Amino acid sequence: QDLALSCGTSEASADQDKKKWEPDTKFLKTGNSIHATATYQDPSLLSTVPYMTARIFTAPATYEIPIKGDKRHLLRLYFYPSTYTGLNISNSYFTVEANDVTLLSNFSAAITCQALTQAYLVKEYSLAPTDKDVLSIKFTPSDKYRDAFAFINGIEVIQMPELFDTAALVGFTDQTMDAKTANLQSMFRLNVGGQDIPGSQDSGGLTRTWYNDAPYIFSAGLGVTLQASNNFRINYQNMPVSIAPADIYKTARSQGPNGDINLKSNLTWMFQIDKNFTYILRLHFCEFQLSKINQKVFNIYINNRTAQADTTPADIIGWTGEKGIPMYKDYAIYVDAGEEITLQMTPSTFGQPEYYDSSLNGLEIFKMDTMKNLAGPNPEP
Amino acid sequence: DLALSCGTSEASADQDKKKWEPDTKFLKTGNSIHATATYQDPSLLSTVPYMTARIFTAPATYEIPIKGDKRHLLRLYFYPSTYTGLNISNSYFTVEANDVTLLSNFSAAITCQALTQAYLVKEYSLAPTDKDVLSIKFTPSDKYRDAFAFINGIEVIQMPELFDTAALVGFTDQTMDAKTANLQSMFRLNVGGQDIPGSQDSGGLTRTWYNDAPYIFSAGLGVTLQASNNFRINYQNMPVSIAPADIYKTARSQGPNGDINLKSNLTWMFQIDKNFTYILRLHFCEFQLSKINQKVFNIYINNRTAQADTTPADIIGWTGEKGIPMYKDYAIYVDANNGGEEITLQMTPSTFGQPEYYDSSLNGLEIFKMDTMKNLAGPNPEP
Ligand SMILES: *[C@@H]1O[C@H](CO)[C@@H](O[C@@H]2O[C@H](CO)[C@@H](O)[C@H](O)[C@H]2NC(C)=O)[C@H](O)[C@H]1NC(C)=O
Ligand SMILES: *[C@@H]1O[C@H](CO)[C@@H](O[C@@H]2O[C@H](CO)[C@@H](O)[C@H](O)[C@H]2NC(C)=O)[C@H](O)[C@H]1NC(C)=O
Ligand SMILES: *[C@@H]1O[C@H](CO)[C@@H](O)[C@H](O)[C@H]1NC(C)=O
Ligand SMILES: *[C@@H]1O[C@H](CO)[C@@H](O)[C@H](O)[C@H]1NC(C)=O
Ligand SMILES: *[C@@H]1O[C@H](CO)[C@@H](O)[C@H](O)[C@H]1NC(C)=O
Ligand SMILES: *[C@@H]1O[C@H](CO)[C@@H](O)[C@H](O)[C@H]1NC(C)=O
Ligand SMILES: *[C@@H]1O[C@H](CO)[C@@H](O)[C@H](O)[C@H]1NC(C)=O
Repeated sequence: QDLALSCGTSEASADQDKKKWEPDTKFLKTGNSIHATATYQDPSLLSTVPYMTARIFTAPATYEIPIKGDKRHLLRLYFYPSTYTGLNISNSYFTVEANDVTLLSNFSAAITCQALTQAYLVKEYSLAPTDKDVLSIKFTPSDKYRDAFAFINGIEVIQMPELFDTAALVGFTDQTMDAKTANLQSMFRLNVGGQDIPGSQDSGGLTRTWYNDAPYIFSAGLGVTLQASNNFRINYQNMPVSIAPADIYKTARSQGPNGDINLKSNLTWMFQIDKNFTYILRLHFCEFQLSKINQKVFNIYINNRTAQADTTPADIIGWTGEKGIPMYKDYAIYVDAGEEITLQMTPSTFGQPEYYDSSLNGLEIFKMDTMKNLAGPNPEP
Repeated sequence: DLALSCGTSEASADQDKKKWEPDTKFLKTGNSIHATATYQDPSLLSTVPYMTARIFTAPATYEIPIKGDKRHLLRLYFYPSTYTGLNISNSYFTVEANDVTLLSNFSAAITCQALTQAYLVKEYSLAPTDKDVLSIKFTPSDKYRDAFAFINGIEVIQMPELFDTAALVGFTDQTMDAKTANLQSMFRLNVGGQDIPGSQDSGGLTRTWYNDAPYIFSAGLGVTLQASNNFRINYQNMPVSIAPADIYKTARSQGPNGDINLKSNLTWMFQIDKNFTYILRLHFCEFQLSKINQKVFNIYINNRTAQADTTPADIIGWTGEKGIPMYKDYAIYVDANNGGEEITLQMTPSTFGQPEYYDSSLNGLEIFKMDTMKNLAGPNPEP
């Protein structure tokens, strides 16, 4: 049932990553709308597909997408804020609903793009099984602003495995958060210590993009990036390959070879998020240089609270049992009053490890829905 | 989509601008052997992927990340030549792909010798298995101690669900479902037209469509037809992945003499594997006539009825307009009392409804083997 719809097109198209797109026409169910073309092509666009073409809604409109009601789905909304049909994009405020889940509300693509110094947006969601064979995507211009309108450049609907289970609540002992039936928004997805991974190289056929993590490091010093040897094989064992592609686990960011400096600092990532949501941090690990337990043992903190410390710090081989075996660990945190998530790691002195270091291979951050809502406020410029 | 040239360590490209990459990072099992052939047959269209092979002396498995809900095209390339320190005629092995048996006791040397070709490409369409890994397992025969397995190239390509139902030959108004079937591509023909390389195939599937003349059994090659310059094939709602436009721009017909056409069947014959159900996909497009009841013809498969009597074939009658392409699927179980090892396709004009012409035509032809008990493996041919 997978779809890649470029809205506002009339023939097939393909982007710079060879992904094939088709017109959205046969899936638009209610309302009126016209095709529109952007008046300015930003040089930061990796492709004109699907960004340069849009469908404009000056009144509510609904898509109906056939899906398997028993399955989880990825939903991607592509937005390219430009001048369409002579309208000022600053008047665009609208709501997007996927069945009973609110994804966006008073959403301003123009404001959101300006705050991120970015010409385009991709909003990605993982929707729990609906038990309905139709996914209704409804666009509603705001009733609070006069001249408000909605727009969309591309829509992707991708069936995906149930890759979410439970997550350990940070700072609490033996408290878990269940995400098995949660609706999630992908906030960030990083190949830590490695290059961007395009969707064409993603596993599971999910065409996820994994970005390099360097822009999110806020500690002084970016550590030391590592790469597995030539033809090193990642031994997934019973972990589904859909969790993350092999190239995620073939690279990592570490603190470095000097244990004394490592003991005096935290490797620190920071991320801007929306307040009043619980977030899941999925940390991907794979040891490809060391071989034994108690060689590399490190503490991990999330928002200044403990996620592996004290007498149970992180040790990849301790968790996996053998070098080359990949793994992930899910942690949960409720964020209220700030609006950023900080991830920190530093060596542990517990148990006298051979080295004083820390490492991480990949990172994903998901927002969990609260009463069927994932929509946050627009950022400040 | 993946094109693995087995036994290589660097990326390569063939004669049709297809890029290939080494297979090593997808191989799960160790202690394989890689070898380069010591003789390059001049009939090879390219040294890629044929001239390099991987050899297995024990069961070996490739693990290829896939999307579980997708149907996939799977191609296996074999070049039974001389490799240093190996006897290729000793090779008998099994190939399975996610619980589907593709080959068993397979001898690439014997198969190549019977076909009088130096290389082999086996192509399969694998139904969704709802797993994110395609496990391709090569098992040397446990009947022969010195038997080993080998492979030169592997292709895995996502493909749409291009198969639905098929009309059962010889029975009226009875259908066969192939939506979830595993298929082997047996023949793929551009009827009346030139070879179409994979680079010119539709839907990114890089299928090759071959001219059909070698398979004509009837006395007389009929008359080939070609559409006018820039003739527009109007697919409408038929997916373009079904077949490229040039398939529908050529056809083979019986000819302009309706009196002679009524006295004979235009006949193709194909060698296949006994004890299997086969689907014949007949591709049609009328690019000369414009009205219903102008060309009306009977079609027979294995001397049995597939559109005859009061429901014969009429392209415009099916399509409604010239220039629109289409296909019809017919299914037949071939055993000892149904042709043995052969499929025969026959067409002749119909006398029902008094058509304006007495002719028949066909634009393309694909033959697929359906799996039985998750098995597609047949015996080796006879020298
Ligand atoms: C719709 O979104 C706009 C933009 O975020 C909101 O307007 C801003 O409100 C914040 C906080 O009240 C101010 O700091 C900004 O200066 C405002 N910007 C603009 C351009 O107005 C607005 O409140 C939202 N409307 C609703 C109904 O939620
Ligand atoms: C494996 O395949 C070989 C090759 O087809 C089989 O050997 C042939 O068997 C046929 C039928 O009896 C004979 O006519 C040929 O002379 C044989 N050729 C050779 C080279 O032996 C063999 O029987 C198959 N083995 C199994 C276990 O199925
Ligand atoms: C765009 O809309 C905003 C709405 O606040 C307005 O201030 C601005 O003048 C508009 N720009 C143009 C070019 O009309
Ligand atoms: C965030 O939570 C505070 C505390 O209850 C509440 O006052 C505020 O309205 C919330 N903001 C949003 C956007 O939900
Ligand atoms: C690491 O971060 C935690 C939480 O922010 C802090 O308590 C600790 O002192 C830091 N450790 C080092 C070595 O900076
Ligand atoms: C074909 O089917 C018949 C009938 O069951 C069986 O006896 C025979 O062994 C089969 N032959 C082959 C080559 O599969
Ligand atoms: C055409 O083929 C059918 C099926 O084999 C046969 O019954 C018929 O006699 C043939 N017609 C001619 C004219 O040979």
